Formats: sequence, structure tokens, C-alpha cells
Amino acid sequence: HMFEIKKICCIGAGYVGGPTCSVIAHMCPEIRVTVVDVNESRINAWNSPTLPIYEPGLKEVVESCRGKNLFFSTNIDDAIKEADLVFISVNTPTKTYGMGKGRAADLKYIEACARRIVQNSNGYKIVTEKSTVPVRAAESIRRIFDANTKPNLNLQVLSNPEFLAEGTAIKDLKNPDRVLIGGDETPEGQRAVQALCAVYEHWVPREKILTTNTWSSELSKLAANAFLAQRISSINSISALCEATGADVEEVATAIGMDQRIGNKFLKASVGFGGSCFQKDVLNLVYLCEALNLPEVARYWQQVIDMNDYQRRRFASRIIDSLFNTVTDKKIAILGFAFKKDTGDTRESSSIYISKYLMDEGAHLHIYDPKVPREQIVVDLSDQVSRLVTISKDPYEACDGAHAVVICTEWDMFKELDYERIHKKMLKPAFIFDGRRVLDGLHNELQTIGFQIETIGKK
Amino acid sequence: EGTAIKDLKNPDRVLIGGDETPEGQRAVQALCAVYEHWVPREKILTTNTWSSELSKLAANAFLAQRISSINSISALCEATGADVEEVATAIGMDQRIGNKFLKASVGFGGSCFQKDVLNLVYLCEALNLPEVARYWQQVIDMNDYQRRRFASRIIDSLFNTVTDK
Amino acid sequence: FEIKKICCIGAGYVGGPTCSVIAHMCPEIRVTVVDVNESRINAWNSPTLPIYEPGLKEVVESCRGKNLFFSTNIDDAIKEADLVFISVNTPTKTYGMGKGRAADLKYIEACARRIVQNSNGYKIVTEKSTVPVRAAESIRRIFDANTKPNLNLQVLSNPEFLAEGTAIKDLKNPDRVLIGGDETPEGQRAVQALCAVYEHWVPREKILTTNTWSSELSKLAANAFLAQRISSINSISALCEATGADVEEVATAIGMDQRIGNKFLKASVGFGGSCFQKDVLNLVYLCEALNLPEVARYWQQVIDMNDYQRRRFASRIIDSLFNTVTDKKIAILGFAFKKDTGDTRESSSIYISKYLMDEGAHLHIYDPKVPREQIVVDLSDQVSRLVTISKDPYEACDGAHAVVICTEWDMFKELDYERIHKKMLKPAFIFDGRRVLDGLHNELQTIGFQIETIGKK
Ligand SMILES: O=c1ccn([C@@H]2O[C@H](COP(=O)(O)OP(=O)(O)O[C@H]3OC[C@@H](O)[C@H](O)[C@H]3O)[C@@H](O)[C@H]2O)c(=O)[nH]1
Ligand SMILES: O=c1ccn([C@@H]2O[C@H](COP(=O)(O)OP(=O)(O)O[C@H]3OC[C@@H](O)[C@H](O)[C@H]3O)[C@@H](O)[C@H]2O)c(=O)[nH]1
Ligand SMILES: O=c1ccn([C@@H]2O[C@H](COP(=O)(O)OP(=O)(O)O[C@H]3OC[C@@H](O)[C@H](O)[C@H]3O)[C@@H](O)[C@H]2O)c(=O)[nH]1
Ligand SMILES: O=c1ccn([C@@H]2O[C@H](COP(=O)(O)OP(=O)(O)O[C@H]3OC[C@@H](O)[C@H](O)[C@H]3O)[C@@H](O)[C@H]2O)c(=O)[nH]1
Ligand SMILES: O=c1ccn([C@@H]2O[C@H](COP(=O)(O)OP(=O)(O)O[C@H]3OC[C@@H](O)[C@H](O)[C@H]3O)[C@@H](O)[C@H]2O)c(=O)[nH]1
Repeated sequence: HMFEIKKICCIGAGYVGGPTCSVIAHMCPEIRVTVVDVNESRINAWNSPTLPIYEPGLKEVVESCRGKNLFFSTNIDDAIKEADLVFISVNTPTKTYGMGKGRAADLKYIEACARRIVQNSNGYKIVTEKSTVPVRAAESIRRIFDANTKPNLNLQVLSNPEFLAEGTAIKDLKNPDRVLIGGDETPEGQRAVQALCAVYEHWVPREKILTTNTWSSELSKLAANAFLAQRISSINSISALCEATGADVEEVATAIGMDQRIGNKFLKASVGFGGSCFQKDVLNLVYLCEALNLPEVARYWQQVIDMNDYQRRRFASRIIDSLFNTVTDKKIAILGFAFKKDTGDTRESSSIYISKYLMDEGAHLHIYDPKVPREQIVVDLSDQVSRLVTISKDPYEACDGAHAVVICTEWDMFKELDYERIHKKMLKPAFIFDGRRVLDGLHNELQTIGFQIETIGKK
Repeated sequence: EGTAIKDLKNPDRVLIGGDETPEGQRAVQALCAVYEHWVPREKILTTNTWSSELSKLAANAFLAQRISSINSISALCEATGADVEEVATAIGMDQRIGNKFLKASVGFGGSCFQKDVLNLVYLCEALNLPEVARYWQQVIDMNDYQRRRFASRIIDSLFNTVTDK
Repeated sequence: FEIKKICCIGAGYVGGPTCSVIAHMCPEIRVTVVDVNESRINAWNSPTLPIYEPGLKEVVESCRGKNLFFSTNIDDAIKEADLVFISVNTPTKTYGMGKGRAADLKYIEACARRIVQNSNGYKIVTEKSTVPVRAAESIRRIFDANTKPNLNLQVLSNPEFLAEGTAIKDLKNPDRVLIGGDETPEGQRAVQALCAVYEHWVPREKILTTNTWSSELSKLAANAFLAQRISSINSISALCEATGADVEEVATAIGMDQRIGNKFLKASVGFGGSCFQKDVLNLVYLCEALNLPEVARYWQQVIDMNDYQRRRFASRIIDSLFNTVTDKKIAILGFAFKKDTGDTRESSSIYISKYLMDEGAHLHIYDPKVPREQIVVDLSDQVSRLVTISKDPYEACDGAHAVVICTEWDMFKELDYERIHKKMLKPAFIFDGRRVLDGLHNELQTIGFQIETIGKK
């Protein structure tokens, strides 16, 4: 007795669902993969020459498969009805009111997907929740399925967290450090788990596939994300200590990271981490711990967010202090709005928070990013936006007549700008605030040109 | 300790700080020449004395933090029916996290870790960095909680009387 | 299954009277009460019982040596018993987690191990106390881990509702009997066997059966409700003093509501006894351990109010005696925690005496039943200088500045207050902490006393 997945439906065509299913289709030519979404313009973009997200290599993966065994559709109902495997990869926004307001994930879209699946399903199907931050997701799906049975309907629920990082999604999906699958410790659960393993074994060695139960799967993802965020907050805390004592956080990070028990990754100090994963993940971990009467664990992990918030505030107040605490009507260029390089995603970007701190001081911001759409920047910063915010088409326009240049995202193009040209047209003193350490090694040239260079973790 | 000889014979790195003066660099180079009898040159890092000491204080604290972090997850595992050794395996297979120093325990000891974090916290308070101080203090508070929770599990299992047992 | 031999481990205020009544009502059952305390056992076998309970002497002497026995041979009484009661004391922990609050189960656990060591075959083991705190569970824990072939021990909970001073009346006509046992065939068979004992004199409709935890929780809660009524009326007594009302009149108006009831509304210097304070302390501690802090601080108020009532009475005494009691003689009438017992555990008289001693008062303490050595122990060098224990109440009042009534012994209402006033120092004060002199106020004022009482200005 086993189950072979021949048709996959993925509900959610976002940063998780789109790339993941495109790689599955690419690696499994005999499996039909249909990605569905309520958002019609997003589906139309997936079917166009201009994809709705920017991921290096994604266009090539999509175009090698689309229309052969990879499909993007708004017909959610028919995709479910015919699927052997249904992924749920939707967003779980933070509650904006009620218990856990601003902290706890809202499961309403997961629950609506589960209800929609029952409505449109007959026979046997595997339903797998796949997200970067699963918060009681498998349990809520099972609760709906347990309460809404039909004769001969047999739905299995798996957890399959997604470990990809945006901007490296395709490389991460093709060579994952591990694949994590959680399922019930019953004959039915193990048959479903094996079926999903067989999909991944088309390109992932078996020794890199971990199998467990659904809760251990979700807790492992929640903890792993928090460990990553903690490394960043830890090295950022050291960056403040370096600034206060004359050390350089990049040199300290190198010495730390050469301990093979620590490792040398995720030790790059920055204005602060962003993205839809880390802050949401730690907030939900803290909230969960409070609900379980584990306040010591809750306040332990809360420090990861408190440190990130302090790192952002400290960076902004250095900018304001350098401008002698009045920035009313001063032009300031913001270079980089995405939460990291090589994506157009801005969710929880530090650039949003730095911009708002400067807007509260009356700065006239000119914002340039090579990939973030103009309209997204307007939405993220929302009358005050109308008065203070300009979206520049190129970085020289943003810097023309500026008092300060603030680098918030580590796009490689920023280290190659014509900084002699930028200096000529800035007001003096002309400041560069490197919130990403991308201008390291240009410091002598920039000082010779005449800039005041300030960067995180060095004074 | 316990692996001193192997650690001394094959260190991950040697860290030497000295003044950024001609005399300081002559001294640094003399000490480098000792270690180069058995340590490859690419594993010897040289810096100034403060950066050297700060790097050690921070590196020790990162190690202590990994333990308190996995110990905090161990309490969450006990409360929810998961197994911290399995969760640790899943975490440690991320090559950006690494798989070392994720062994949950009654709590870390030794003459290094607690003293190191306490002095780091004290230094931060003296420099008017209270946010950094309370960030690192959690490493100690979690370790103290881990020990207390273990003892009270023992006492609870003995039904809260241990007199003459 | 018919219970024919009963062993009770613990010959105290609970074990002694309960088994004596069982023996009285069940002539076909051999009842053996055992204890490690040899002098206590010898007293139970003597013409002078080790505790004072009205009517107990008559009950014991009609049974002792016929089907009621008191012995130090714990091992053989267990070995032969069909049913073993455990009625031992669970003192509050004096160190460690829950110090001063949580009950120490070490004696319950030692009894459970001793029962396993001396048992074969089938026995029912029943924990009986006024404050059971996880007692049945800890006994089961021991039995479950120490099995023998053909050994079959059943664990029941059977909390004791009697109040001291009315033990015999309460045991013979209980408002209800509460038995907890497992919801298994074996548990229900054991429950029914214990029911069959009580049905010799208790109507079946007054016997409640449930599981062991519900039984213990019900007792913990019931004790706390009773204590709360006392603290509630004592809190109103302070408001009465502050506003010119009389708490006895207010209590009457309150108690005529049949939804409130008219019992346990007698304001006092404060409740005492080994039950109420221990019960609330353990309830609060349990709630904190279950992450129920709102419930914990709700019940804590019962104790805080009781402590406040004692402090307020004591400072009223000092205020009335011109803000100073140094070198003043004060008679303390009543040391037991309530009338008709010699028991002093948590008696308000202890606390009142200590407050006055710390202010330099010379106490002359009289109680008709509390032994002299017990008073010395309860108040413990300061005792040597300041405390005298009198043989009669007129000697305690001889040359006194004030008389403080702490226990509502009926004999206090009938004292020769004419004679008492003559040899007291003047002005002569009476501090009635029990409302026992109500209605004598006119006669006492005419004699010349200054009377101050709880719940009236
Ligand atoms: O009921 C729904 C809800 C949502 N959706 C779709 O699901 C898609 C989700 O895509 P997003 O780009 O917003 O989100 P991601 O793919 O990046 O998910 C990631 O970030 C959001 C977090 O809540 C998740 O934990 C994480 O996996 C959207 O396009 C949305 O239209 C549905 O089709 N149906
Ligand atoms: O050393 C670092 C690394 C990362 N960062 C910042 O941390 C934030 C997160 O960066 P990541 O590369 O982890 O990107 P992501 O948020 O897309 O992925 C993260 O969450 C989803 C998980 O599945 C991934 O495993 C995890 O890396 C970015 O703002 C980044 O700039 C640092 O500031 N310093
Ligand atoms: O995964 C782990 C690792 C370690 N530990 C505990 O952490 C404590 C420290 O153990 P270590 O192996 O680090 O031993 P040490 O304290 O001697 O060395 C530590 O401090 C001195 C520094 O120079 C070393 O680099 C550092 O490892 C021990 O109590 C150990 O049992 C864990 O509980 N879990
Ligand atoms: O292991 C023991 C412990 C105690 N005992 C005896 O058990 C007897 C208990 O008698 P006590 O007068 O002290 O106590 P009580 O009968 O009044 O119990 C009551 O008050 C004490 C509280 O802890 C109980 O909850 C309550 O039922 C003592 O005589 C003691 O010597 C044993 O025989 N064996
Ligand atoms: O109205 C009252 C009633 C009682 N009290 C005081 O409250 C204290 C307790 O008195 P009780 O009559 O309840 O006597 P006990 O403490 O022996 O019995 C109590 O605990 C044991 C349980 O089994 C009983 O059911 C419970 O009444 C005494 O100090 C008494 O004087 C008042 O102050 N006012």
C-alpha cells in the first residue's frame, strides 16, 4: 500500500509557492504542477515574460517548464479536485487587533484553504502546509478536516517547511541543506510522508531528507529561524560595542567566525534584519511561550527583536546627530529599499523604519532601489509621504543636492557608483552612512574625495 | 578543557593583538614565529590588543548563547511533546547555523562562560550600552533557569518532600 | 466484600474519635487504632484520654477492649486489617520549595511504604484527614511502584468533616460522608465496602461518592468557604467599629437571607485550628503551581483578613490601656482555639499573647482544658519573665489591669464579675474578643468595668 503523487496543486503563488513549485516541476518532468492564487494579476504575471517577483534564475526555471508540466491558474477549484498533493503556501499576517495583536499570526487564510479543500475534494489526497513560519498550521488544517468528513474522503496532513532565502531561492531549492517533512506516526501518515519524500528524491539525496511528526517539524522551523535571527542581533550588539570602543565589527566577526563550533555565516552586521520571516517568527515564538506559561523562554527570545529595534534606532539617530539634530527640509538619499539584495521584496525592510525616523524629523527623502516598484515604496511609507518622499529613477538624482547618502540595502551596484560625481553635487559636509558595510575598502578614496563616512560597527 | 591537547595542537585560529607601531609589530611577529612551528600561517590572526580581547569576550559569549538557546528550546520541547535532540538535529543541518554546541543540558559551567558574559554585561553598562547589556544577560538568566527547572522537576517527581531521601 | 477488621494509623484528633465512633456503631468490626506515640497510646487506654472532646470518654469506654483497641503494634494491625485508615499529620514544610505554605507529605508516604511492607492479599487503604493535599495520589504512587504477587491494595479518599469540640455529635450525625475512589470495577467495589461501614449509622442519601481528586478538592474548597465566612464577618466587624454599628446586629440581618444562611457569622479575634489556615495556604500554593494566580490571590485574602483582625484587636487593647502595657498585668481567659477542646493549634490566643508580650505585658493565662506545658511551648526567656499560668480564672484576674477573653468558654459568661472587679486595678477593662459577654454589658458597666468588644465602637 502506497501513494504516488502525479499531480500537484499549490495554493499560493508567492515567494514560497511560485519558486518552490517551479523547481519541483523542473526536477520532476512526469509530475503535473499547477500553482493557483486568488490574485489574478499575480497569476497573469507568472504566465508573462515579466514574473511578479524578482529572483535570480527564476525566469529560466519557469520558462523551461511552463506549459509543459508547470501551470499558473486562477481556477483554484479544479486544481484541487484533480490534485494528488495540495500544498498550502499562503500568507499568515499578524493580527492587528484582539488577543496577541501585533504579535500572533492570523490563521484565517490557512483555515479558509482547508475548508475550500474539503469542499472540492473526493477520495484520497495529501495536503501539505509549506511556509517559512508555520504557526500551528498543521493542527488547524487537521481540525477542519477532522470535523468535515465525507464518505470516501481521506485527507492526510503533512508539514513541509520551506528553508529557502529570498534572492537565492533557486540555488537553495535545488541544493537544500535539508528537507523537513512532518507527518502522523500512523500507517496513513507514514504512507503520505513516503509519497512526499519520493517527490524530493528526484533531486535531493535521501540522507538530506528528515522525517518527523508535524509539530516537531513546525517547532524545528520556528527555532531554526530564531537561531538565524539571533546570530544577526548578536553581531549587531557587538557592532555597538565596537563603535563605543574603537574596534571594527568586521574584524571581530572574522575572529569569532573562525571558531568552527560557531561557523562564519550570518555574522554580517547591518542596520537590522528585515523580511517576512524573522521578526514574525520570533514574535510568534515569544507569544507561544507566553501561552505555555514559559515566560523565561519568552523574554529570552524577545531580546532578538529588541536588539534589532535598537540597532535601527541607533543608526537613525547617528544620521540625525551628524546633521546636528535638525533635518527639516534637508534632502537625504536613501539607497536601497528591499530588505536584502537581489529581491524586490520590502516586507519589514529596515529601509522602511529608517525612512520613517527621518520623515519624523522632516527630511526630504529621495529613494532609489533597482528592483522595488515605485508604488510599493509609496505604500510602505504611508500626506507626510506627499510632502517628504520622492522616488528617484537613478541614484545620482537621489544624491543631487543631498546632505547625506544612506545605504540600507547591500545591492552590489552601490559600490560601483561614481562617488566623485556624487560629491560634486552634494551639499557639504556630505555624509555617507553605510548601513551594510558595502563600501569597505573604498574608505580612503571616499575620504580623499571629501566625504564624511560613517558605517555600522566602526568609528 | 578535556580536549586541551588536541585543541592546542590544531587550533581553529591563533589570535595575537599588539600595538600598531613598529615595536608592536616586531613583537607580534616574534610570537607568530613561535606558533608557526606547528600552526599554518593562514590560521594566525593579528590585530591590536583591544580588538583581540573583545573578540575573545564576544566569541565565548556566542558559544554560551548557543547552549542557552538550545536549552530554552528544550523547555519548549518538554511542554509540547517534542524531543530537543531531534529538533537540534534539524536546526544544526543548516550550514549557516552549524551542528556544534547544540547539546541541551542541565546547564553550562566552567570558569569561562558565566564570568565572560557577566563581564561583558558589566562592560556594556559602564559604556552606557544598557540595550547590549540586557541582551547578553539573557544568556545567564536562561542558564540559571535551566538549572532551577531541572532541580524542581526532580523535587516534583519526589512529590515535593526530599527530607532524608 | 465485608470489612471486618479496621486499622487506623494515627491516633489524633481525627483518628481517635472517628474510629471510636466506628467501633461504637459497628460491633461486628474490630477497630485497632495505632500510633508511634507510645504515651498517646497509653493515654487512650487510660481513664484520662489524651484529648478533650465532650462525650468521647463515654464512647471509648463502651467499646475499648471489646471491639476498639489502641496499640503501638503498627505492623500487626496492618497485616490483619481489611481496611487501613491513614490519619496522620502533614505539617507545613519548614524549608525548600513551598516553605511555610505547602504541606509535607513525608508521613503519608512513610505510612504507605509501611503498609506495603506489612501487607499481603486484598486491603482497602483510605486517607482520612481534614486537609488532604494530594494525599491519595502519593499513596497510589507508592503502591503502583511496589507491587507483589496477589497483593491488591485499593486507595480511597474519605475526608473528615468533624469540628473539634463537637466531634462525637458530628461523627454520629454528619451532614454528609464523602468517599472518593477510582472509576474502575475494583475502585467501585472498595468504595461500596466503605459505604457499607458508614451505612451502619448514616443514611445512604447522605453518602456522596466520587473520584479521589474530586473528593480532596471538595474538602479543600469547603474548608475555605467556611473560613471565608468568618473573615467576611470579621471585615464587617471593623467597619462596624468605625461607623457606630454593631456587628452582631448586622450579622443577624445578613443571616436571615436563606441564600446566605445564619451559621458561621460570629465575629471573633480570629479563626484558629489546624484546618483553616493550613487549608487556605495549600489552596493558594496549589493555584500558583497550576498557573492560576487570580484564584490564588482571591483566597489569600481570607488569611490576610484573619491576620489583620488579630492585629487590630491587639492594638485596640494597647490603645485602650493608654498606649502602654509595659509592666501592666493582663489576664488572658481562653487559650484553646475554640471552646470545648484543649487544642491550641493556630489559636488566636497565641498571637494576641505574643503581641502583648512584645509590648512588655505580664500575662496571667487561664484555660480550663489546655495543659500548662502546651501554653509555654506555644508562646516560646520572654516566657519566664512575662507569662504566668493560673489554676483558676479569679487568680488570673487578681490585680490585673485588663481581662482579655480570647476563647468562648461558656464558664466565662458565668464568672463572679462582682468579685473580679473588686480586686482588679482601676479603671478595670474587659476586652471581649468573642462577644461572649453580650447582654451583660449593662450589669458590667454598672459594676464599673470598661467593656470593649469586637464589632462595636
Ligand atoms: O486564502 C488565500 C490567502 C493567500 N493567497 C495567496 O497566497 C500568496 C502568498 O504569497 P506571499 O508573497 O504574500 O507570501 P509568501 O509566499 O512569501 O509566504 C511567506 O511570507 C508570508 C508568511 O505568512 C509565510 O509564513 C511565508 O511562507 C499570495 O499571492 C496570496 O494571494 C491565496 O491564494 N489564498
Ligand atoms: O549576516 C546577515 C545575514 C542576513 N542579514 C539580514 O537578515 C534578513 C534575512 O535575510 P535572509 O538571507 O535570511 O533572507 P530570508 O528572510 O529570505 O530567509 C530567512 O527566512 C526564511 C527562511 O526559510 C530562511 O532559511 C532564512 O534565511 C535580511 O534583512 C538580511 O539582509 C543580516 O543583516 N546579516
Ligand atoms: O553543546 C554543549 C556544549 C557545551 N556544554 C557545556 O558548556 C560548558 C563549557 O564547555 P566547553 O566544551 O566549551 O569547555 P570550556 O568551558 O573549558 O571551554 C570554553 O571556554 C573556554 C574557551 O577558551 C573555549 O573555547 C570554550 O569552548 C560545559 O559545562 C559543557 O558541558 C553544553 O551544555 N552543551
Ligand atoms: O508517620 C506517622 C505520623 C504521625 N503519626 C501519628 O498521627 C497522629 C496525628 O494526630 P494529630 O493530633 O497530630 O493530628 P490530627 O489527627 O488532628 O490531624 C489533623 O491535623 C493535622 C493535619 O495535618 C491533618 O490534615 C488533620 O487531619 C499523631 O499522634 C502522630 O503521632 C503516626 O502514627 N505515624
Ligand atoms: O462563626 C464562627 C465560627 C468559627 N469561628 C472560629 O473558627 C475556628 C474554626 O472553628 P470550627 O468550628 O470550624 O472548628 P474546626 O477547626 O475544628 O473545624 C473546621 O476544620 C475541620 C473541618 O473538618 C470542619 O468541618 C471545620 O469546621 C475556631 O477558631 C472558631 O472559634 C469563628 O471565629 N466564628
